[PDB]
Amino acid sequence: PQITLWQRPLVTIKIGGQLKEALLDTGADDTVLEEMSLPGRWKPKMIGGIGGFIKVRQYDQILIEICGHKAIGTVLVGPTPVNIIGRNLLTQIGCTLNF
Amino acid sequence: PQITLWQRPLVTIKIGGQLKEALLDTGADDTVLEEMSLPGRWKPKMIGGIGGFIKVRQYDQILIEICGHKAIGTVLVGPTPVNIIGRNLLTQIGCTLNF
Ligand SMILES: CC(C)(C)NC(=O)[C@@H]1CN(Cc2cccnc2)CCN1C[C@@H](O)C[C@@H](Cc1ccccc1)C(=O)N[C@H]1c2ccccc2C[C@H]1O
Repeated sequence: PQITLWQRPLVTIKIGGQLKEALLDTGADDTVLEEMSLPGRWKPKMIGGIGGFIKVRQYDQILIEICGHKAIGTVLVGPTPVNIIGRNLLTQIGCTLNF
Repeated sequence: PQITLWQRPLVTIKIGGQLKEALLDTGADDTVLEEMSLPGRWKPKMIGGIGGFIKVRQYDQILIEICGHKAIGTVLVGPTPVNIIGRNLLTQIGCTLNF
């Protein structure tokens, strides 16, 4: 499919049964999801953005179904206002920027 | 061109007779360049991302060439680590996500 950028590119993702909405973010290196409990050992990582840095929990090798496509990757969890699907997961679904 | 997300999607922009790198960001509503001098008056604007909000200077009708494609729109100048090209300008150059 082809997603245009007039509005925010939000797609439905299935994170362990739960269907949430997420933003396809090309400027985001990592994927960051809202504060929730994921199975596994986590590592505190500090990531910075526009405002400043935030403290997140880094979970390795988690699977997320981004718009009907199974993708595996590292998922950071922390105080974010919107679920962000970064480059790490995006590449798995073979997403491209065309213009 | 068809850009893949294996690396940071950086392009060369020409703004004010000068070349500089910019990250093509689909998760960004606005185009935020780093602290630089621009002609014209500005207005106060407050945008927020991960880790809070910041104060940026909004300038309007700025000519900017993103990888050979001209675009004239609003540019925000603020304390950002990387020049960010947001949806506002991505739509002028006809940029789209595909997969
Ligand atoms: C991995 C992580 C998620 C931390 N990446 C980012 O946040 C990067 C950081 N770099 C910075 C960096 C930091 C350290 C090293 N290298 C680079 C600058 C670019 N952001 C990418 C943005 O796409 C993130 C989004 C998140 C968001 C979307 C909608 C609403 C709230 C938050 C973002 O910040 N978007 C906002 C946005 C962005 C610009 C202008 C206006 C707006 C409003 C909004 O669209």
